[PDB]
Amino acid sequence: FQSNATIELSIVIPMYNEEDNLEHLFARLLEVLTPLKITYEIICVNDGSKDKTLKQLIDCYQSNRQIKIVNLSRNFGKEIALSAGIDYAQGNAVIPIDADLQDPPELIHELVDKWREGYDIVYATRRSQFTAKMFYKVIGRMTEIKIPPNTGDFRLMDRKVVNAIKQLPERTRFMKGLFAWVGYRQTFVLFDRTKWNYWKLWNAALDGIFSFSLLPLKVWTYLGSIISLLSLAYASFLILVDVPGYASLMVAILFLGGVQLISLGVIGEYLGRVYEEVKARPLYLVSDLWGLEYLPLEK
Amino acid sequence: FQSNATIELSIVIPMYNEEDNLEHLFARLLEVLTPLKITYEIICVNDGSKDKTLKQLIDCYQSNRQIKIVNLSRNFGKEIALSAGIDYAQGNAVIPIDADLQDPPELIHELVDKWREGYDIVYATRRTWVKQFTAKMFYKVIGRMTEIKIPPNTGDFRLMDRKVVNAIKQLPERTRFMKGLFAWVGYRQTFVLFWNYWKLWNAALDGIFSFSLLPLKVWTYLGSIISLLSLAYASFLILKDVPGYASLMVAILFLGGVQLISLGVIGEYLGRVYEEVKARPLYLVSDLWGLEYLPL
Amino acid sequence: FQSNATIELSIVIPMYNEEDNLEHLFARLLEVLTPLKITYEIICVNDGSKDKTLKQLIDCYQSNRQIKIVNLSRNFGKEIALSAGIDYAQGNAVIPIDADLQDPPELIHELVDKWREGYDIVYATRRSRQGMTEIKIPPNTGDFRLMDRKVVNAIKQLPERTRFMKGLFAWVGYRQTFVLFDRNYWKLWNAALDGIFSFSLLPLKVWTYLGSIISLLSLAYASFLILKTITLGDVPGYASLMVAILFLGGVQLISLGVIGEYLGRVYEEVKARPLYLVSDLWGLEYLP
Amino acid sequence: FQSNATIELSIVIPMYNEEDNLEHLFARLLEVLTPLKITYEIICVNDGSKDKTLKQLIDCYQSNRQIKIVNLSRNFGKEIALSAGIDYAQGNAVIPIDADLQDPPELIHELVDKWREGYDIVYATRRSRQGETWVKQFTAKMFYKVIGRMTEIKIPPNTGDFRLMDRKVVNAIKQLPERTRFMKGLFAWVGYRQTFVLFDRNYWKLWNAALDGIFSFSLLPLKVWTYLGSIISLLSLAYASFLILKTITLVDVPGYASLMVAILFLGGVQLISLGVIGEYLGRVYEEVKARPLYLVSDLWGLEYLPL
Ligand SMILES: O=c1ccn([C@@H]2O[C@H](COP(=O)(O)OP(=O)(O)O)[C@@H](O)[C@H]2O)c(=O)[nH]1
Ligand SMILES: O=c1ccn([C@@H]2O[C@H](COP(=O)(O)OP(=O)(O)O)[C@@H](O)[C@H]2O)c(=O)[nH]1
Ligand SMILES: O=c1ccn([C@@H]2O[C@H](COP(=O)(O)OP(=O)(O)O)[C@@H](O)[C@H]2O)c(=O)[nH]1
Ligand SMILES: O=c1ccn([C@@H]2O[C@H](COP(=O)(O)OP(=O)(O)O)[C@@H](O)[C@H]2O)c(=O)[nH]1
Ligand SMILES: [Mg+2]
Ligand SMILES: [Mg+2]
Ligand SMILES: [Mg+2]
Ligand SMILES: [Mg+2]
Repeated sequence: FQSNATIELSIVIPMYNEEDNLEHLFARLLEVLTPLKITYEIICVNDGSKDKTLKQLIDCYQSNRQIKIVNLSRNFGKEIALSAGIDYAQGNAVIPIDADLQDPPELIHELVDKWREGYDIVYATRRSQFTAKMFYKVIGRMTEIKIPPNTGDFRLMDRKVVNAIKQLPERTRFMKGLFAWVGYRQTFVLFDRTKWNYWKLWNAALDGIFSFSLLPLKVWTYLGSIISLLSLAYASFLILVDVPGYASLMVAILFLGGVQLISLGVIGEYLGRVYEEVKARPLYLVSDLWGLEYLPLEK
Repeated sequence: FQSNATIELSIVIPMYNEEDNLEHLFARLLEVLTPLKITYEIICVNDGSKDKTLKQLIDCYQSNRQIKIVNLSRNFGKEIALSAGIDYAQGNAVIPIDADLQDPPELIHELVDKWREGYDIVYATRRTWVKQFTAKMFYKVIGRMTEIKIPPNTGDFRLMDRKVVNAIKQLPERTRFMKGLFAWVGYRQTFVLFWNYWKLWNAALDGIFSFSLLPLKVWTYLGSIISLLSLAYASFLILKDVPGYASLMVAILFLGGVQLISLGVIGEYLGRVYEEVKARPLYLVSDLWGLEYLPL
Repeated sequence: FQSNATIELSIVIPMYNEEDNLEHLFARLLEVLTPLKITYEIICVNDGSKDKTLKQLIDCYQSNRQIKIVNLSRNFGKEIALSAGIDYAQGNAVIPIDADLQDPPELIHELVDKWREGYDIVYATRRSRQGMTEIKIPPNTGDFRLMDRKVVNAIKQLPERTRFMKGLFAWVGYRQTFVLFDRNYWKLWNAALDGIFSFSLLPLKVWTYLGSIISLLSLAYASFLILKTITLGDVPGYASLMVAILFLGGVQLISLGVIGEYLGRVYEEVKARPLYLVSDLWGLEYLP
Repeated sequence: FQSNATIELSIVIPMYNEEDNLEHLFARLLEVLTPLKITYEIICVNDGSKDKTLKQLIDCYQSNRQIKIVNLSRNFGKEIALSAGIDYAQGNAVIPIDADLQDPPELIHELVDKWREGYDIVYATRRSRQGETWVKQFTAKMFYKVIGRMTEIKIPPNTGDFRLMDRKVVNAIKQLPERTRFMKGLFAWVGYRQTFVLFDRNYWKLWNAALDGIFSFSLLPLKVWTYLGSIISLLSLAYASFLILKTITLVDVPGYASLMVAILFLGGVQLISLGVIGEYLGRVYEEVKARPLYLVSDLWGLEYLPL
């Protein structure tokens, strides 16, 4: 039989203290990936595990040519450990999976089908009010991806999308709004069996309007400027009408003293985002690699 | 029968939902470019259209070696879609053209002729007291050619030399080249003959903030000297006229007001710093037809 | 017998006016490094010395193949000259020491042993007395340490490598350990505050939320609680005016403190001027 | 004879409306450079001239293999036009001179001599003993604490714009945007081997550049004022927390004498905080801006950058 040096699919699994599930995960994944008759690879990212998960990963690495390990220097975030695996993931399609396996792995057979039709990004949302009517008109046409009962963390992305978001710091939080900005051909498939809180979803909306727009800063600059010209001109005219004494002296100082703190709020928020954009510090660090080559030190 | 590999002219056309005008656009442009006896290319930028404009593009691409398609991932806007096409245009001269042919394509013959005389940028300009005031404020900085400003003139129909495209290639302001960047790059400029001042002076403020630090510096010193006049007014005059409310409110209103536009000029420049340091690209290319991906 | 191309250990010594200690430093260093039977190199960084330190360095350079000199243009400081020496230092392990030998060179034999076991970073912290790791208050871990090649490469482009003991050692992770050896509380939390602002961004966000929610309590109380109760035509006026201008006028200064603090760090991150400048090199090549 | 391929000296001249002085400039410079018996080059930067200076430069370029022209797209500052010429200048030493010839060119023989002695930067400051006053002694005593023994290169009646710089110095500051104001403080930060040569042939801007220096090479104005503004904030918050927690009473203490002063003091310290914050924010924009420092329209006898 012949050989093929091109990888078509890459599954990335971040692991933190997953000593138990390695045998069942690899057996289930093999029973799902083998019938496809397509070359693949398994990127296992050890995220500073303490329960000897790495020792078991290396054992599966020795007896499986598809197992590749990315050992981080310490425990990072789950999203950061996922970004590290995607960086070391070669292949035309990338799909992340969880270790606890809340979603059936057999569903990848349906995701790759939509990818073969031409779709660059294919989500896997489960099937299960005024907010949904809102985001459909502004945020994204496919609001069912980020509905309360399911997050679009189970998805397939083409190589063009992974390459497009390689340098973006928002690739860590790709489901926070970056998916609606990158565009491309998107679709989803349906299936059945913390998060899910509406406070945590409007938190993603607030985190989205500040990250992909300058409106909160610009509309407050113009608003603060027009109330400033009203303040200075009315003070010059008041110093040459009605002088309500305390009914204005307290109102004015406590109004201006309060509006400056929220102005300093949006300034401090955007200043923190500008800092996070200019840091030379990477998202993660790789301690060891098994079955992979290091990324170029240019970065 | 000499095969020339160098592209002499580049026509860049951003298109969003121009399914109807494709037949007349490519045909009427051909009768203008053929008598020039000059190698050229047409860079057609698909800006996320839904009305199957891309399918009609690919059909024209299949039977025309000068048609090259740049398929964007989504709708990004006219200025960004134009910037994407200029990036993939490797010709000695670049000319952006609208698909609805608001300007006659025959002016290309006039644009290239003035370009061969040595001019690096050649424009194509059409022909109350606000018209006398606005035109007078701009000749002090714009220079010899200001007619590209005065309404309804827009310089979006122009010819730019390769040196000019390369000079503004990495600048984020290349999307709004007609917002002030044309007057900063300088070069040898000229034009050929053939609104809303609320938006015209909007670009004046957007230019003073983009190419200068004067509003921030001037207000920094202006707010600093009134801070010294402040602290000194309560430094020596506390060891001991007191209009009471006539100044307690005014000072509260005055000192609180000069800070609000101090945070305004700071908040404006801070947003510009974000737009300069953000890692998010200007656009994303979904597919390419007849072109290679960048960087080459 | 046979030549060896790869250097295994690198000793980095920042030097400022060390004309006298050179004879004893190089002799005692050779006494410690020779029994290791391991190829090494000594990177000597001249940090703008005013005495005859450089002349003695060149003399030792001429008769010793392991002495290499990095001459800085001017005096940049102990930390910057240390970063400059690590940049021009190749080898699997890097160990910085001082010219005045409060750091006994014999501990290198123990530092390399812990590194042989798999530890990527091995500290040489002094014993405390008085009254993992976390020895950063009593005498505390200093610039006496061993770092694997993977660790020095990971923080090569980071500006925080100058102050690696200010918090970067806790962020990089890796396998870490320390070794104890013998022979102010204000700087403790001065460096602790210097760490919570560089690797966290929480002091800015927490004060952003706090300053904004007290702005809502402020604005809501004066906009239409006072206007709604005096539209019919109060709390002690002077006491309320005084407590309002000083509470609001002072909390804004803390917001300006954290904003100015982070703005200065953004300037230090985007400035194009380098950290140091090399005037001459002896036994080394220029970078990049 | 034989041919040498390395350039030993580079003379950079920014030119703006120098049509008349070109004939006297190139001839007098050639009479100074020939006896040195070392290879050299003359980089002429056309800085958006409005007359026929460029046409005359091209004529000198056609008959002189040492004349090279850098034509900028438009008129920039003299600092920018000089930085553009240094970028296209290849050579072991670089010397910038003015076109109107305000300083004698014969000093090059002394600059190269000091350069061959080992000095990386050699200045040529004028010798003026006039204007000795107490203010000059104050400025000299305050600037000597940071600049060093070489600080004499900036008395009020002279600057250090006539200098020789080694290739290592021009390379060290090639990517720095502050190279246009190299004589505004950057010369003292590079710290290379420096000396000057003497020859005899406003205080507003001096301390203005010093104020620009403490902001350009330091963070003290921002750090000191944030610390100061914070400790007076602690005094303001605490003292007001006890003025509201003093329930042992119920109209005013000092009424207008203190309260009007209070809004004034807290309102003024914030304006200085906004002053230093806005000042450093503008410098951050100048460091992160993608807009280049200059643009080159044409080149004669040179290659475009990068190589
Ligand atoms: O610090 C962490 C935490 C999480 N994980 C990985 O992320 C998944 C988190 O699973 P969990 O059920 O807690 O999150 P959820 O299923 O709700 O998305 C696990 O498979 C871990 O392998 C990780 O690598 N590092
Ligand atoms: O979102 C858009 C809108 C405009 N266009 C193109 O930009 C040009 C603008 O022409 P239009 O007549 O629509 O605008 P106007 O003439 O008013 O300037 C047209 O060729 C469009 O194809 C585009 O690429 N994306
Ligand atoms: O400005 C300086 C001061 C320190 N050093 C070097 O750093 C080490 C620290 O020595 P020092 O005794 O001054 O530091 P301390 O003992 O107080 O920790 C010495 O080898 C010096 O040569 C230096 O290169 N430049
Ligand atoms: O806008 C300018 C002004 C100055 N110069 C050049 O800089 C030098 C300084 O000229 P000027 O005599 O006007 O300045 P000053 O002699 O007073 O220092 C001259 O050789 C000019 O060619 C320039 O290139 N562009
Ligand atoms: Mg789980
Ligand atoms: Mg139109
Ligand atoms: Mg010491
Ligand atoms: Mg002059």
